[PDB]
Amino acid sequence: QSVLTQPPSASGTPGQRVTISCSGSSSNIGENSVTWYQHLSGTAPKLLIYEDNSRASGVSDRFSASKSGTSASLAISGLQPEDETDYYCAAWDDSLDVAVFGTGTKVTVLGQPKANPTVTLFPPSSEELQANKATLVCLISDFYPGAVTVAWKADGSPVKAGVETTKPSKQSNNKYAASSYLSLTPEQWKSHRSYSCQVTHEGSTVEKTVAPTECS
Amino acid sequence: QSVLTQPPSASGTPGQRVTISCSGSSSNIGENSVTWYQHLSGTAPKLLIYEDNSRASGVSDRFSASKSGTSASLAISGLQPEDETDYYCAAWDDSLDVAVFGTGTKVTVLGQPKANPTVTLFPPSSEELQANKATLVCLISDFYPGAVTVAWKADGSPVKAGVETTKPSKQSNNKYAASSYLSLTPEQWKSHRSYSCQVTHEGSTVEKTVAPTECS
Repeated sequence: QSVLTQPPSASGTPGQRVTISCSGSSSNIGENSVTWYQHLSGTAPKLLIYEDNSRASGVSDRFSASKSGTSASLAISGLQPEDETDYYCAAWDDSLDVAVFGTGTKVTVLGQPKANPTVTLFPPSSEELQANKATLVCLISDFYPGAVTVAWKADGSPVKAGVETTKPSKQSNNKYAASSYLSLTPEQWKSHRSYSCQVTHEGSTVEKTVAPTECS
Repeated sequence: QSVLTQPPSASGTPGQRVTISCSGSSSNIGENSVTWYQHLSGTAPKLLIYEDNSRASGVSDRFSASKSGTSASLAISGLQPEDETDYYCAAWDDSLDVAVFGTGTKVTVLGQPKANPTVTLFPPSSEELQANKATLVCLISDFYPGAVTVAWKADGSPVKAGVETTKPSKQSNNKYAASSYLSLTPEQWKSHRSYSCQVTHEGSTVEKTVAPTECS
């Protein structure tokens, strides 16, 4: 669907001042009031910032928001461990006239050298194609902090549906690891010219492409 | 949070029928339309119904809604195991002059069936080897419950060194997915006859095998 864009991750060293930005449009962010939440897995969308600029209750003087055009930003001014959570922004869309959401940002209290993903994409193998099935995999490893955004395109038009993306987990090296896969029909696969995976990580945006090649 | 009053939980079993309630005031539910969202801990809410009764694109017929008077009801007919998430109502508020959000309701699918994992083993891509590098991926998807035990074997013995295994995460269908990889020299790769990935899901075990190359 069409959402409000936010980086996968934002972060810095303790005490440091970080800020999660969030971009929308003409019809939402820049016409309505951005609301900001703190989420984390285990029922808790705790509202943080209402009416753009205003702080909820039990809301640390540490947080404050803004709003330029079609953009808004939440800056946590004094990074504490208690901050590493998911942050979400939301605005009303008078065009769709439904509440439009941010894709979330994870703030990590950066305890180690930032590292970018090593994106390795794989096409379906033969004894899989031989089995009438074709699955692609975007191994994503050696990265920190542990939050990435993955998109898949099939001929340049991006595939939304069928993509499954693991949740990063600290490897043996302390660095993170994730995989995202797409399940196709051997026809569905040999019915495109190229298949690309696209991981974005704090600033870096790698991307791999693939295309069918074997006794076709 | 707390504003558009929803039952805090609802329980079912695959195939029942559940109805999430949604209670307002005249200035919101009474007067504007109700919108419903589905939330998957760590995703970003996806629109489920709009204009009180209409389905966003790609929403099952299992879902229907109604604005009773000042309250609205979302109903899951033939309840499924991927229906297990949080649900939210929303409405514009005439006086407050803002969008009011529901307190949330989380469904539970009482006893999902056991599902044994799909193992897909993958050999180094030509193009990963085209740069002297070989990684092996055992993808292990659509399994339930979530615990697995992966094991590598290079020529029937436990090539257990250079292997990272993800911690299982719950996908879009409330069925897990995990994936493990083996990283070896393009030599070390070709240095074997068979490389097998082994998965023990609940006393069961499927082992998949891969041999260095073939097919023109």
